[PDB]
Amino acid sequence: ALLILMVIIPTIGGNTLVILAVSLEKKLQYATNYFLMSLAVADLLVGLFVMPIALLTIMFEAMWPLPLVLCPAWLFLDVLFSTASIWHLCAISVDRYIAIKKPIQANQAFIKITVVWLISIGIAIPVPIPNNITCVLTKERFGDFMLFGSLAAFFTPLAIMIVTYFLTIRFRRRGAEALERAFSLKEALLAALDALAELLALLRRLLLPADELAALRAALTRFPEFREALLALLDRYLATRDLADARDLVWALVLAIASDPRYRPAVAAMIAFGDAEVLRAGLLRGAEALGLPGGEALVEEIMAEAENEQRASKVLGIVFFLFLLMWCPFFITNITLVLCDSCNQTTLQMLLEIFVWIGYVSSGVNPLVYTLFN
Ligand SMILES: CN1Cc2cc(Cl)ccc2-n2c(nnc2[C@H]2CC[C@@H](Oc3ccccn3)CC2)C1
Repeated sequence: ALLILMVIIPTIGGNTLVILAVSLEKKLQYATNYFLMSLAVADLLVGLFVMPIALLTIMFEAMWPLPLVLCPAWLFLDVLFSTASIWHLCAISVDRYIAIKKPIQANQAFIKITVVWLISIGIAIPVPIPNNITCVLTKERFGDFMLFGSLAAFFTPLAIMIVTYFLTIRFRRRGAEALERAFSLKEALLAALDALAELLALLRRLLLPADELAALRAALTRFPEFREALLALLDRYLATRDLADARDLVWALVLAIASDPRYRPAVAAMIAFGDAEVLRAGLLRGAEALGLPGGEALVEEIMAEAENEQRASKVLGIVFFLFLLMWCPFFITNITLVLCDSCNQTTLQMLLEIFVWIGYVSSGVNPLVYTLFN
């Protein structure tokens, strides 16, 4: 009977590998990777404080053979660790959404980790509040908890998590499409790129502006990296009366925007979704139009950065999908036995025993996803 005894080691090993890699290599200390280390330590703590004695309870026939002092402490630890594990993914999703949506100050982590850990602690507080002790957390004494704690641990995070998770993808998709149409060789490119990015409307104004030319020149001077190449391209486009001149002007402007460290993460995220070939062709056309002899080494850097954003999204989606596939049955049945009229208690309690053990296996699979997708 070594089936579950051995599984403990992969969980702890994968969690401690994530603990060490983020704090040692220094090549992977991105903003989200700090949340990954908190999730890793949370899943490492369940390896030594949840799995061993819970599986030892099997030999005791659901009885507590240890000192009775720590039993409420153990239940508190279990609830705290599950809540932290879910809320860390929730925090990752909401952080990604808020960073992509409003990168003005994000571009220019311990506090967020403390916030989520304190929230989980304040979620798990009520648990401390002849015959022998039997820690099974009976539905009678812990009645309101089985509903409220389950709602606050699974349903409350899963609502926002799903939305925030997609909210980020939405922005990428918005750009992807807008950018593909901008590289499709009509003045519909700007009308969509304006909403995709959020100066952009000034380009559609050009396709004209008698007094907005000063503002346009000021905006062009607002990008020092492109310097006066953008201004020269704008003057040429004004002289050449749009046609292909406006096309290479907007291509150069998009390349310069992707060059700015303010919009670079968002634009790389949008590029992550899409054919990734038409976008490269358009960016290369912009680089050629912009002069900029080092342009190729920059557009290739942009495309390399875009792949990174994409890679992350994939590794994240999988983890989330697993979380949803594995934890959901347990929390679904944990509400069924609270509200019933003829449901046999044994028939629902048998499935809860396997379902609670199923949810904890997700601790040892998140590092596996990273290792496989690295
Ligand atoms: C005998 N034991 C089975 C059990 C085994 C293992 Cl290995 C872990 C936990 C339990 N076990 C028991 N009773 N409870 C639990 C926990 C703790 C409460 C949790 O409920 C939650 C969890 C998070 C948020 C809200 N409620 C269900 C899992 C009875």
